Amino acid sequence: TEYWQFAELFSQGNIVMTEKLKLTKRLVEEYRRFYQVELSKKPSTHAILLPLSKALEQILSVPDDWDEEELILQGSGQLQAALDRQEVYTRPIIKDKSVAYETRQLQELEAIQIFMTTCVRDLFGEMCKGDRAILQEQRNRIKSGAEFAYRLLALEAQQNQN
RNA sequence: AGGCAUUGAAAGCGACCACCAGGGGCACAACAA
Repeated sequence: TEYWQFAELFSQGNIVMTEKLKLTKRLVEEYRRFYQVELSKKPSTHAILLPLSKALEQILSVPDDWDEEELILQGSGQLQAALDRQEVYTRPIIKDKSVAYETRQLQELEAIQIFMTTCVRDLFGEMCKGDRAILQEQRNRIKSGAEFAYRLLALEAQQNQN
């Protein structure tokens, strides 16, 4: 929380930074609807960021000619393919067998889709101006900021659930 | 030894898998005259 209050402090007069800090929390607060590694098991950064690392690696690797509205479908496909390679306990929407499979699938596909839509629309399209150089220089600062955002959301959940 | 007759239908793949982890700075120099 200390290092978040510093980011929230340096951003106070600048909209483009305040927007990026709000977006970086929202971006993970969206993927935390469908993927949750438990911090108690002492996980890697690779784990905490699995959907963000596969959203960015797909946006950056695909040819620069292709549209945002196709990038979202191929990236949500890869996220769906990647989630099916993890162990089941990390997937909040599938893991509750209390609800029917065809609706667990519908909630997973829309939770992945809305996240992939935020990464391609708001991260790449809006904030990074649709430029792969500007996203490639930010890649690692986004990943660090998202790791702190994931820990802040997890701390906030484990407190406010009382 | 003769005439004859050197083939013929069909099939031309089928299933699944298209990755996995972990790293994402490390050291120092911020003025000199």
